[PDB]
Amino acid sequence: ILPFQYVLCAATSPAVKLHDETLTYLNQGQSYEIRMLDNRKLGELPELNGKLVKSIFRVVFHDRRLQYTEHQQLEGPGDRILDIDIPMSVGVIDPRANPTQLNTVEFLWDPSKRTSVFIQVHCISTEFGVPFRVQIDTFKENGNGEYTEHLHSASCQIKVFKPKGADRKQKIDREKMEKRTPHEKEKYQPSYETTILTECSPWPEI
Repeated sequence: ILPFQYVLCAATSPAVKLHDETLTYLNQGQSYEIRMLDNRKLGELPELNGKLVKSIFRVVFHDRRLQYTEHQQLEGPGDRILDIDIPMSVGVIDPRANPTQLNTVEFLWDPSKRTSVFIQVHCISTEFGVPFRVQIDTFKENGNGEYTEHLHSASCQIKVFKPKGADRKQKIDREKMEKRTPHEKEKYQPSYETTILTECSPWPEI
């Protein structure tokens, strides 16, 4: 099935319709926890038992046409769009920030062990209010240390604000929903206290 689950520890907006993708507001530069979980039932991928996997994280534009045309705005002194807060992280092995892709980081982890990566996002949605996508692609190696066999990809939709802006936008969403009729409130999903990433197409290259 789906061998892993990734949980971004930030609440979703309460102003999204029932069956639409979640939207999560983040503050620029704030460390956010992403829990890396084994989602396998008994028996799946025993080759993973006792080995590590590699996850590659990207922050890209959520709209596909905007990503197709403006991807280089996020890719690239010392000005990164995505970074790993290594001192706060747990179970994060050999973390690396790609010096040529300022919106990409990677690390190894053991799905049998507690694993929480903390990330900071430094691009702001209004410097282009466009949504971004946090995407994770996860790989195994086959005995030569090359983590190149794709296992799983998932992603979530975010907007990033200058700090406190995410709290402000979440408050505006709450106060907008409070004004709506009962019959219209029913058409929206509640805010969830974490953001569970959902399966997506693999990134077209490793």
